[PDB]
Amino acid sequence: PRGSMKIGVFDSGVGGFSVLKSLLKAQIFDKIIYYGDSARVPYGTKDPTTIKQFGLEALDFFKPHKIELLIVACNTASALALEEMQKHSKIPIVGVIEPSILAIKQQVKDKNAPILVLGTKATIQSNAYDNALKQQGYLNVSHLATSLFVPLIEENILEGELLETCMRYYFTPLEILPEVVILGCTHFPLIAQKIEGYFMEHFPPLLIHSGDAIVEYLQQKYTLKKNACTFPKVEFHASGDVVWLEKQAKEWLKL
Amino acid sequence: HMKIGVFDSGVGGFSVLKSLLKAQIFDKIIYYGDSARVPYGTKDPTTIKQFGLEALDFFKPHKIELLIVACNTASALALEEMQKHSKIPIVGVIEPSILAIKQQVKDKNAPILVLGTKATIQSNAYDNALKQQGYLNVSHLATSLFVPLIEENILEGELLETCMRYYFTPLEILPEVVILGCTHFPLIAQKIEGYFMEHFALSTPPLLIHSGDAIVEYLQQKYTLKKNACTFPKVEFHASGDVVWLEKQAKEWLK
Ligand SMILES: Cc1nc(-c2ccncc2)sc1CN
Ligand SMILES: Cc1nc(-c2ccncc2)sc1CN
Ligand SMILES: N[C@H](CCC(=O)O)C(=O)O
Ligand SMILES: N[C@H](CCC(=O)O)C(=O)O
Ligand SMILES: [Cl-]
Repeated sequence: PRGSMKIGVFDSGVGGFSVLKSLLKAQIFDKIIYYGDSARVPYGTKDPTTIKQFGLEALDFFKPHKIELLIVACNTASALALEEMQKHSKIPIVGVIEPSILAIKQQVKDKNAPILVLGTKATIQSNAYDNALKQQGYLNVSHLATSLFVPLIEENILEGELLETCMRYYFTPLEILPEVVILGCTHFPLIAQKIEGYFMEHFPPLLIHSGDAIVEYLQQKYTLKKNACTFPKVEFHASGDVVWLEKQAKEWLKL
Repeated sequence: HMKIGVFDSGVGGFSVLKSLLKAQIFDKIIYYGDSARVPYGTKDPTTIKQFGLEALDFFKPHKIELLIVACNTASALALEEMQKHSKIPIVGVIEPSILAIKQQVKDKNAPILVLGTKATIQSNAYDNALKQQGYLNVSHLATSLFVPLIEENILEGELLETCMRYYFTPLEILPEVVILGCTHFPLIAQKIEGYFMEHFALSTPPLLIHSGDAIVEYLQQKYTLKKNACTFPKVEFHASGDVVWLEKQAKEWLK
């Protein structure tokens, strides 16, 4: 319904490239300013106060770039900092949590369906996803903090016994067999097939992808046509070495 | 001299602090973990160098007479720059470990394996220091994933064993000495000894070089401090993240 060209994308590091990939594939925006807090990544192992402050400082970064909409690609910042970012900023901020709730409403008509939330420690300890799902009447929601997937994925460990063992470590205690599996972390789309293949091979579920969900939400909220910019302009900024972050983008975006 | 600072990226430095407290050589210790920004090991030298200079600003109001850089990554990359901007002595954990090796490894051809973060290994600080002393049979191995595994309190079981098998299977030189060039690795020291004993059938394990024990000897000799003097040293904990969170980990790491 609303109007809204130049976009910002905030993430703790290179994980947000999974959201940038969705944005770029949808071809909805012509200019995107990506900022990864790669000097301080990860956020998910840290405390709400630290993370909330990180989100507010991300706003200070974007202020000189005259963006019209800020996407918080980071599920951790979305879960912990979004409300504070919203109150301190004059521009719209859309996180990757709320859009996934809407996507589930649209894709999961069984309100009793087992749902499994995967995320960082901070995301899962916030109960952000559980609360929002309960508010929408879902009654059978489990959560699981798969902290070590982040560093594993960042070391390009996308297969093998070390990934399979880490999944065993985290998934084995699960009680309910999920019918929905929320990838509530920027990183986890890069192992989505393995996560689907684990729950199927040790007992596929509807995998909710945060990037795809935020894209669909933005089309509805702002009436944005796909294929409206064939080559969007993406600028990369980082608190750490920007060349390191741009080189990672080359890998994450061709994946 | 009397009141010292201890700097680490986070809670790993408790391995060095544990050594310092057991030796009972200092009366007052100001520990500072940059837990908002940990880890350093996956980041770039420029970022890490700046982290080291900012740590110096933290200790300025505390009026310390000595700063221990417990972090091997900051020691490898930031120590020299830190010292140039500092009016007090700064001691890292790399150079003292070379001295412990000079003292314990008379065979300069003994195979030595240095373990540390990617940034530490990439700096080659250990290899360069060891070469400078006549040690020719030297290998370096970045074991990045040990850090997040240890912080998740995974000090045993199959996930850790698979991770050691991931990093060690490629080793060409069966080491006689393993340098624990990372604050976290002492917590799996016995596991590292156990691995080599199993997968290479030895009776005695490699010599393990503990960074904290190395710096303790160095400091007692350098400042001629009396071991077992202060029976209950004073330790103040500060963090860039939630200091209660850092103090809770300290309880576990110091046990
Ligand atoms: C698909 C893709 N798109 C990229 C891009 C787009 C816009 N601006 C910068 C980079 S890279 C890439 C493959 N690695
Ligand atoms: C468990 C433990 N905790 C120590 C401590 C804590 C805080 N301040 C000073 C010393 S020592 C120790 C065992 N040796
Ligand atoms: N971006 C974070 C994952 C990496 C981190 O811990 O910062 C998230 O989506 O939860
Ligand atoms: N303290 C670091 C390990 C953790 C980090 O990477 O920050 C070291 O000694 O190498
Ligand atoms: Cl650099």
